[PDB]
Amino acid sequence: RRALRLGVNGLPNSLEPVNAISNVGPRIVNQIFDTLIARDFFAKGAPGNAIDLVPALAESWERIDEKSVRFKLRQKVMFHDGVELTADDVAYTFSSERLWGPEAIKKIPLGKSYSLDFDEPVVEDKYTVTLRTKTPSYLIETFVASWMSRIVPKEYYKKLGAVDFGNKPVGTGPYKFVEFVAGDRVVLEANDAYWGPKPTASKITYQIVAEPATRVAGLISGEYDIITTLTPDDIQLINSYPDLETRGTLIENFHMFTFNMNQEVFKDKKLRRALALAVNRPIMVEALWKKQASIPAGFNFPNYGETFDPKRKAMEYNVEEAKRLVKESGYDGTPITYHTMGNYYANAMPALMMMIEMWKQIGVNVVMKTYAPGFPPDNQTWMRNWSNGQWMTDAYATIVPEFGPNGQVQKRWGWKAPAEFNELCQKVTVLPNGKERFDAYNRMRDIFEEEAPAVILYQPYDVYAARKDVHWKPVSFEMMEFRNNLSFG
Ligand SMILES: O=P(O)(O[C@@H]1[C@@H](O)[C@@H](O)CO[C@H]1O)O[C@@H]1[C@@H](CO)O[C@@](CO)(O[C@H]2O[C@H](CO)[C@H](O)[C@@H](O)[C@H]2O)[C@H]1O
Repeated sequence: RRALRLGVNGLPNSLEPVNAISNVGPRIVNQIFDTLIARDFFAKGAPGNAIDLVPALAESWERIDEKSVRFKLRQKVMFHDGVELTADDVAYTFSSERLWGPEAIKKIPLGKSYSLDFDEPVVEDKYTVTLRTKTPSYLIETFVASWMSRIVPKEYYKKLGAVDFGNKPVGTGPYKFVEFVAGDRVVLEANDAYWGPKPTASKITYQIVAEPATRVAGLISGEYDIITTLTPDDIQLINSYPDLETRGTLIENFHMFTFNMNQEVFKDKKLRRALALAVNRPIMVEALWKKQASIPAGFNFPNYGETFDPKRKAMEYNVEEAKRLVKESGYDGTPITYHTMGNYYANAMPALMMMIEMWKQIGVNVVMKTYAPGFPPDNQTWMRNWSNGQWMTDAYATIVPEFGPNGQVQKRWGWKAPAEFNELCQKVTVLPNGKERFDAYNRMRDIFEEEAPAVILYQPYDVYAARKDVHWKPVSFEMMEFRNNLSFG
């Protein structure tokens, strides 16, 4: 079998499933682990954007009450170390001790915030586990299909510990772990004891090539089979090669810039909203994205389904109001730092370059500050770029896990969110779908735009480039799927 060589924008600091949640982690962890329920992006001939939930580690599942889902596990499934997967492994993945409990903050810092109001799971037998919540939650199934729900082995994980497990992971996935050289590569080999769609590559190498130019030149050479995180400006050149092509898709993610509200200059919404109101997103989509990116109407995405508002007005663009807000704010004229990790996010640097000029024309002076892969101290950062993968078929993620009263934007970044925002966050968690929940999400979307804790830029069009003899198609998520989606020749 052929060894797959990948040229990537970055690598996660840990291969622990939850700690790996990023634009760079899922493409690796999806090969090491499996979930109970899997999303089949290619269901009913869809171009890698289907929302259909299929059985994976769980052969079948059933909803008992408004707060619990039972899982009937697939039998004789093995972890890479040779240990058999049981209800105890699933119970440990969703346990207080490891994920959502107070003691889990040392293992997985974002576990509690990204999790549902979980209760300790119920093991019924070797292949039967009930996942439950303390309060009603109709979000169990979507969470179970997410990047939060990759099954870890209890015994091996407990022996090693979260930090050590992240450097030497063991899962049930189609690709076992081989080696991890920080700031260099991640090597995975074919797991031929795999239960499902069998591995087609003998090995997979995730090689970091931080500079997109070096990455393209690498594919042309040809050092790599598939390269990630390109810009639609790379389409013309790559496609002009007979053996090469680009493969792109709009991903269920949004690029953004956020503030450190612990800093005196960003304590008031005045300057934050002024920066948001000066952002001309349509020219950014023309200049940098060549029409390929999508501008959402606020914290609203179609993957929310019943909680998506298609009648929602576009985010306000008002240069004159922005000027007024800068003047009303306490902003003196002191340069404000904007932190970026080169081009970890596609078009990160050209986007900031454009925005610095937009902000200059409103009275704000913004300065670029770059940081090497792996982040500066919180107190040393003012403005910074970020992204949020909308990991649920509901509006809960990411407005609640990231911007909620138990989330990192308020607790770590110091956003003094209005009481009304936090109250609605509690309702949407517990309530079923209806007018109350729909309007609750809409008022939160209105509060988010008024407060400006973060400024949504656009939905990036993910651009990959591969060798034509490598048959792989992208999915509408910040991950790569190779299950029934990888062949050579
Ligand atoms: O990749 P991100 O956009 O990940 C998002 C998540 O933060 C979450 O909001 C849900 O959607 C995802 O898209 O952002 C990175 C974030 C993730 O940990 O932290 C940053 C900050 O610099 O990157 C660090 O973590 C990475 C993972 O270990 C990364 O490999 C590393 O280079 C770090 O800098 C951010 O880019």
